[PDB]
This record gives sequence, C-alpha cells and structure tokens, in this order.
Amino acid sequence: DVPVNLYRPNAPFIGKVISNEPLVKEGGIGIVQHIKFDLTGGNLKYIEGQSIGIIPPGVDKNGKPEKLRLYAIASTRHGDDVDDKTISLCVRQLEYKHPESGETVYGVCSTYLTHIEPGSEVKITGPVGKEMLLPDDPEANVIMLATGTGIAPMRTYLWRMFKDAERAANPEYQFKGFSWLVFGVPTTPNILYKEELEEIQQKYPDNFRLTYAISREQKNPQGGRMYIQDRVAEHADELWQLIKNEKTHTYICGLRGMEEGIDAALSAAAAKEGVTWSDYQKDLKKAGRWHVETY
Ligand SMILES: Cc1cc2nc3c(=O)[nH]c(=O)nc-3n(C[C@H](O)[C@H](O)[C@H](O)COP(=O)(O)OP(=O)(O)OC[C@H]3O[C@@H](n4cnc5c(N)ncnc54)[C@H](O)[C@@H]3O)c2cc1C
Repeated sequence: DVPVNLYRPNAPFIGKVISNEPLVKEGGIGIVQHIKFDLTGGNLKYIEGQSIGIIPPGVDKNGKPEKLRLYAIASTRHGDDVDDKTISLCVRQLEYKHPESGETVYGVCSTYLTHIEPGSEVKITGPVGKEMLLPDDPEANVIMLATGTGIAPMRTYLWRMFKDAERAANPEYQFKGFSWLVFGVPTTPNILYKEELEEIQQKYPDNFRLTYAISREQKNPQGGRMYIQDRVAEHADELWQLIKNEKTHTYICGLRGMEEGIDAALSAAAAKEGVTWSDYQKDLKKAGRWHVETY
C-alpha cells in the first residue's frame, strides 16, 4: 500500500531541520547538502524512490507565494538513523548566469534549503511518486544510472539493500541480486556519499558494482571528458545482457540530457541480437522495469 499525498500544499507538514551537512568536499564544484528533517508529531510515511515537496518562504517576482519544489527522498523509509522518525534530502544549490538581468542567479528553494539552519521549521508535502519504486523481489537486479543529485533515490535503494541496520530492520528484504551504480559527477570531491558507496562495494563485491564517470579527471576513448553515457557505452553489452533478465530493473535519475546517449549505447548492443531497443524499452517501461526521473 504505497503512501501518497499524506500532506498536500494547502496544509503541509511542518517539519524541523535536524542537520544540514555538506556533501561536496573541498575542491569540488558547487554546493550539495544532505538535509535531515524531523517527522515526529505528524504521520508522514514514505518508501524508497519517492519524492517530497518543500515550500520555500517568500514571494516570487510577481508577489505571488512560492510554490513547492519536488526533491527525491535520499533516505530509506526508516530514515538515516533507522528510527522511522526522519527524512533526508540531497539538495544542490542551483546557480546560473545571464544574458540576463544580472550576474549569478540563485535558485529560490535550493538556496533556502542549502543554507537552512538546524531547528528551522520547513513546509513539507507528499510523499509523491510511483515511477521510481524498488521491487520487493530480493533477487532482482538493479541498474542505477545517476548524475549529481540523481544519486538521491539510488541512496535509498542501496541503503535498504546494504546497510547493516537496514538488513536488521527489514527481515523480508535481504538483497541477494546484483546492483550496479554508474555515477557521473565532475570531480572526486563531487562524488556524493563516496565513502559509504565504497564501503558498500568493499563489503558486497558480488552484489554491488560501482562505476564512476568523473568528467574533470577522466577522458573517454575519443578524448572528450568522461560522462555517464561514455561508461554506459563502455559497458553496453554487459548492461544489455543484464537488462534481458526478466527481473532486472533500471533507474535513471538526474538533470535531463543523459537519456539520449544511454539509448544510443543500448540500441547498438541490442541491435547485435536483432532487437530494436526503443521497442524493447517501451515494453520495459510498460512493465514497470524502466524507471526514469530527470529534471
Ligand atoms: C521529481 C523531481 C525530483 C527532484 N529531485 C531533486 C533533488 O534530489 N535534488 C535537487 O537538488 N533538485 C531536485 N529536483 C529539482 C528541484 O525540484 C528544483 O527544481 C531545483 O532545486 C531548483 O529549484 P529552485 O527553487 O532553487 O530554483 P527556481 O528559483 O525555481 O528557479 C528555477 C528556474 O531557473 C531557471 N534555470 C534553471 N536552470 C537554469 C540554467 N542552468 N540556465 C538558465 N536558467 C536556468 C529556469 O527558468 C527555471 O524555471 C527535482 C525535481 C523533480 C521534478
């Protein structure tokens, strides 16, 4: 029974910030924060792959109240402390330029979130989303293709699969399939949750594969900067082979633009066996096994 819209924007849950910690290490590009919120005093429950809304304070340029922005939940259903009391987000401060009006422009909700102080009250809505749900089958294979904050739902899956405290809390979900995260960020300091992702791979080398595309540190075979599409091309046959399994699910998450390259790579692999990827993919989407969340 998937929880949905336990809180709506006309009457959101007022949560309290517990912590706000930086995920981008020194020498990284930009600001991405792990923000944990207290859910006690309300009934907001959620599952892995879902999102919540945050309503920032203030009015827009037209004097109208700011509307919610959606953020993929970055914590498992139990929260980071496995106490069912919290929810966490993985929020990048949006910044861009020109041509324009002024200089650097800062996104309203993301700046609010990335600078929020512990103790602050936050308007939270949701949860929402049924497109990024993890299968209950402990034998499923799970391919995770993420860039930047697209890591968020992947963390919910991986923590539930691989954290000691999660395994203890979830007797009915003892993961024994194969998971493969291909994660594209510009620098090593930008590898969000690097230490924990690497701890998982070290502990579960037969159940979790971790592949990085680090654009400022790595070049693809054509001499271009390395992106997630390049790693998918590099492993296209293996990925296609995994995708052919009736129990394999694929998840794609992050800023828009990565899908075309991923499709081209898998299209070339499937074509070798006389399969039209775009058609096979349509069928996968219909079966709930091809999960995309780009923004
Ligand atoms: C399902 C879903 C899940 C999401 N999950 C996350 C997440 O986990 N983490 C996260 O950080 N974000 C996530 N987002 C994006 C998030 O919802 C916000 O859109 C983002 O944080 C920016 O909102 P803001 O209020 O800071 O910017 P706003 O003040 O709302 O400004 C956004 C506007 O800025 C302009 N703009 C944006 N980018 C550029 C650009 N590069 N160049 C020129 N103009 C630009 C556009 O006009 C855009 O409408 C998710 C979005 C969706 C839909």
